[PDB]
Amino acid sequence: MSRNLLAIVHPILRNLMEESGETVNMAVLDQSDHEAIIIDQVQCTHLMRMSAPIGGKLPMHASGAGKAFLAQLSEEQVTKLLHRKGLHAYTHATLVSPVHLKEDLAQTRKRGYSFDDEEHALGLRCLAACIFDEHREPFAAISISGPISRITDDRVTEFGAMVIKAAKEVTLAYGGMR
Amino acid sequence: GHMSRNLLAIVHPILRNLMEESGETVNMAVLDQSDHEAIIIDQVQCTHLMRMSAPIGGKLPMHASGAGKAFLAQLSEEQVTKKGLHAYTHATLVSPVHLKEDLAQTRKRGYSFDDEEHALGLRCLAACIFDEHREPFAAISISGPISRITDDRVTEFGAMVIKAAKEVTLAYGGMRGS
Repeated sequence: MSRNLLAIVHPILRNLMEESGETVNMAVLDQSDHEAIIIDQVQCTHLMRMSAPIGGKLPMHASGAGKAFLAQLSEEQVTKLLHRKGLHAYTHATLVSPVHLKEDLAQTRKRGYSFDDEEHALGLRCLAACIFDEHREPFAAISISGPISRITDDRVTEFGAMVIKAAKEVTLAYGGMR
Repeated sequence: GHMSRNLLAIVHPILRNLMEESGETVNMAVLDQSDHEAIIIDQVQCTHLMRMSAPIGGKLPMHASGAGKAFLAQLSEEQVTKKGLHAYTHATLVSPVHLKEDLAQTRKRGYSFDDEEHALGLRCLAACIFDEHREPFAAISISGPISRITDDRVTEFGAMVIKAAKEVTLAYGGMRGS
């Protein structure tokens, strides 16, 4: 993430907010703890909504942005990170088993989006996809984050499609200007 | 009754203490006497990712919010009986029989209760604040997701907002015109 890049990304976020009806975030990876740090955001206008602050951190194993990044790493890499960092249980849905988490990451790669299903906070869902540089390194993720009351089970795939398309547009934007 | 920044400053700790105890966003709204609306004039947000975050200057509908119905409950049955009510949700009380019965109950329990009548997944509990002439001018509400404001919590939350509104009433009486 750059600055004239940040400037192109921003209207992509605004349009995604409008299209999804939910708050949208972009985050970069903390290489120390593998938390995702929120560096930009466009909130929706719903009274009830996701409103984490800029510079706020989303958990490695338990957020959309966290798991989107984690999904890009190898089996061993993730085995080592889990061995180090542990799997704090935020909620009763948090994936605190390595086999369960690893399965979820495999599925994340297969479908093109991560899905936080009240793993970070009760009532909270997020869908996220990474943004890639010329080395296929994930250098950013976009997430759509909102209440289970609106991000309903029948909408998850549709929401996943929307975040895929958004993350794609930024990857292409970076490709074009770099 | 008249709220100034100075008075908001004086009562702020009560709102902050209420956000802390309830873990939810606390709002203070005033009744516009000309246009019969409830206008948010202060707020202490909770730190949850997912929370209620209406803007300052935001309006909460009369028939369909905690603050609104807390104001309506202060009126005589004739005053309420005396034009089409918007349905925000399937739960919005648009039938005058139903509305009046809810206001009846509000007066008996000491607090209003918006149960997804304004927005799906949003609950609020509120009670009025009174000036030196015992006239209702403001209301304090606790507002948050049905995920956290669960059925086992509604009465307890009601009690918290009665006690808070009373403390605002007391503080106002002593600091009137500040």
